[PDB]
Amino acid sequence: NRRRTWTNRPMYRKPRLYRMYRTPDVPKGCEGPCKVQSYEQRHDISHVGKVLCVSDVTRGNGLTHRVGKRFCVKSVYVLGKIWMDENIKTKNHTNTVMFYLVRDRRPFGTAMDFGQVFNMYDNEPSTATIKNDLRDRYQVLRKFTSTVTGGQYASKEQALVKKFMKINNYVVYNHQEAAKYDNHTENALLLYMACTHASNPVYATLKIRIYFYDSVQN
Amino acid sequence: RLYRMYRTPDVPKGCEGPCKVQSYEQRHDISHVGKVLCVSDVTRGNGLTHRVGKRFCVKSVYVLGKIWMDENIKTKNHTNTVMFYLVRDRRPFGTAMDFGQVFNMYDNEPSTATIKNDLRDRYQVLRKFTSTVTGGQYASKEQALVKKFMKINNYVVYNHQEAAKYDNHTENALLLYMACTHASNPVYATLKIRIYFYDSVQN
Amino acid sequence: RLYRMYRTPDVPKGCEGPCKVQSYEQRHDISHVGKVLCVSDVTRGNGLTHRVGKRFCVKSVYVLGKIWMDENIKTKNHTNTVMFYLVRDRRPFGTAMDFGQVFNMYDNEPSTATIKNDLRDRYQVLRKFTSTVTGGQYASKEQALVKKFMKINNYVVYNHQEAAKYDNHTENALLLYMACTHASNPVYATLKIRIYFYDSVQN
Amino acid sequence: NRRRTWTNRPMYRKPRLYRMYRTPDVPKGCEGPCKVQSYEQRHDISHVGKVLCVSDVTRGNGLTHRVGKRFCVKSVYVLGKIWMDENIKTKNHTNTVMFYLVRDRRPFGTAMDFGQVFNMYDNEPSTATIKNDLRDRYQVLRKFTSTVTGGQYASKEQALVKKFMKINNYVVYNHQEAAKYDNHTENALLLYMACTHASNPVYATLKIRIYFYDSVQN
DNA sequence: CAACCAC
DNA sequence: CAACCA
DNA sequence: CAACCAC
DNA sequence: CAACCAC
DNA sequence: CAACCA
DNA sequence: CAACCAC
Repeated sequence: NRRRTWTNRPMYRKPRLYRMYRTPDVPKGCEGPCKVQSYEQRHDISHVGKVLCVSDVTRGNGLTHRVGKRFCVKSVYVLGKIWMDENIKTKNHTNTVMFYLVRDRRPFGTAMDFGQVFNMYDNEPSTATIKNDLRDRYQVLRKFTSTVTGGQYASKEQALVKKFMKINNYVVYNHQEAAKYDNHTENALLLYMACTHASNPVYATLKIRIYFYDSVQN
Repeated sequence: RLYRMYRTPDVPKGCEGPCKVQSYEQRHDISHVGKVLCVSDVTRGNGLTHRVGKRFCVKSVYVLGKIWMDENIKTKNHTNTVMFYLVRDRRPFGTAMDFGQVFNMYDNEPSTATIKNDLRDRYQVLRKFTSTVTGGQYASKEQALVKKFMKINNYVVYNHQEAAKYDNHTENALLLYMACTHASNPVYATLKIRIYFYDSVQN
Repeated sequence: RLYRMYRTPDVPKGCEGPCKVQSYEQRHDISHVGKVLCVSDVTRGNGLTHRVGKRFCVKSVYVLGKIWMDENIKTKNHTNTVMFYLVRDRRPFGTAMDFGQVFNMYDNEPSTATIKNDLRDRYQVLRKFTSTVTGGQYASKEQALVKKFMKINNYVVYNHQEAAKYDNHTENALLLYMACTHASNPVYATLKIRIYFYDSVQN
Repeated sequence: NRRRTWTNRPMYRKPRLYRMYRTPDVPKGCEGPCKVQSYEQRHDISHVGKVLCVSDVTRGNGLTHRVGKRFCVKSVYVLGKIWMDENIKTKNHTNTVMFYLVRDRRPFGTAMDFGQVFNMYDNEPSTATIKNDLRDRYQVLRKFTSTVTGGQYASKEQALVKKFMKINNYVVYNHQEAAKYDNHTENALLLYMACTHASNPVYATLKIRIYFYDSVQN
């Protein structure tokens, strides 16, 4: 019944039920089924830092597709593992991976890059807050850490990241669809990752999942 | 006269009789690819720890035991976590599908595991829980205790046929899925998986 | 008067109109795990090489091209065969399932591949055909030609929706599954997969 | 419809339809759906030779289960690959794998073993026929070969075996079910494999599939 | 509380 | 509770 | 929630 | 025959 | 045709 | 079919 109605739907549009009615699940303005979108990747983290846009969703009929240019992201579910490489783990040290889920109210360009948005002493991600000028544009919705420790004879090779986070965030795109950061006219959810230890890196195998609904507004 | 049978508290709705247990005591050899076992496997019969009809409600699962490392593996310095998933298959068939072909994930990594985008209507994850164990030459955390009681009102329907097999389940079959986070070396899991069920008043 | 339309020979039953072609020209990078592509992917529209309704009959598939080895791989002495399977998925959904999770086989070996015991009702193998290529330092068989016409009366039903996507197919979707027999090194396959179809008289 | 009737069948017995009626597919005497049974294995072949029983099927309600002690094997489908190991393939030589699908009308014991049934000069599998005395007991239903050639600079590492073969063969078991060669009261289908080259071995990754129907007779 | 068993 | 699916 | 910024 | 196009 | 399934 | 043996 769940699956049938979506396949047997009228050509270009959602099933009638969705159009009609509203679950308590869906936020204000927006309608339709809770569409998912996933970013599965092994991110190689550094001291300088890494970025990715997690609102990157293309436009289309089906599921995992925005319909219009506007849509509301209701929640983000980051899950996976951060870990040390087999040659690095021998060396005795510790590193926390700093995750910052930020929003930029006025986005453009390809990517902002870490340390060109976060102000910090000696390029240190633990002392990181938004820059004086960009403070208006960028806001940190969530931040969360994850520790990993190397050692010759005894090591903590890996750490499991599992973090659900609800953030009712409305985003607006261009007319053209590419599922790219460049296309976002309104705010776009960015995940910024940074390794606390200066020299050696850490890996982060992550599924970043994002849950969203299509906007009726405008 | 005929009074209605006052079903006692702490039995599920549409179910009666004594609470019947069913145990699956085993040493599971856990891997990165992932192990499976069906925990709704219970035979039909007049004996105790058998179902009577085709319908019954599991009220609660009790997983208890130990995860541990072998004597040659424990010397090697690493960490690894066993990822328990108790999942419900709503509309099952055939052999129980392997951890790899139910859960989708990056590089066969169980920490990134969620139910496949295609067959998400079919399977649901009821409970998940981790358990970490650390190797080390001079200082190891050889073992880790598992003690996990979980109340789930799961009504399984069976095939007409009598057998304690997965093929028989018509709907809501219970699978326990296990997987080790570290790729190379394995882990043992000595586990008693106990299940507490009541037979349905219907049929 | 109204005479019935004498449908010409060499069009399928319940189908009429001109025979429309559809091509999928590509260099496929073949592996041991196995590659897939849907060959019933055709969009809805008034243009040529589009379907009109949701129903149409593929009458014939024409696979032609070349399997070949890279300049660094061809020096290494081995043999490897590409195993083409043209399979029908009767009742499809979602993303097209990977070669590994449709076909069951010993040690992921495509030569031992048959459709999984569970989902055997769903998938059928219409045609299979091999193509061997041999490496060698001094004397190699670098490449192998593929030329294979196959008449299959396959009636696909689509989703209401217009799109040339696999998700849309309601039934009888056509998948071409490819897999290399040798485990280590890969093979290229420059292929034109052409498909010859007629639109259904119904709807 | 196909799948539903088998799951919704009456408890201990086949669907009514099968009981009633007979397809042209099923052989004489026997009834019911065409039950399959598979033996997927990497067989390590030698000059002395290897054996396996391919009628090994256990007893039970479902598919891939015999019901009674009697059943008819209609066809065998051997498919897979024979191949040379990475260190062996360097050496220049040739070997054919000789497959013999034989039937022993009066089987017992664990396995007969190759060269204790086949008579041959200098233990050579190419000169192999059934022994003078056992000739009555054993019959070769099919034989088929497959060549593989080693070489330092140019080799034929592997060869694809694909062989369907129809052989309406009725077999009878003990009362007890173990899916073992020992249990066969009547004839059992045995596959005998042998490498033609004396010294080095060859591997054989094979799915041996067998198609059978349950007997109404006796 | 521990885990279908009791107080 | 797990993570849009019941 | 994170930290004077915004929803 | 080659592969929706023709003789 | 592929291999018990349409 | 394989090779005096059997179905």
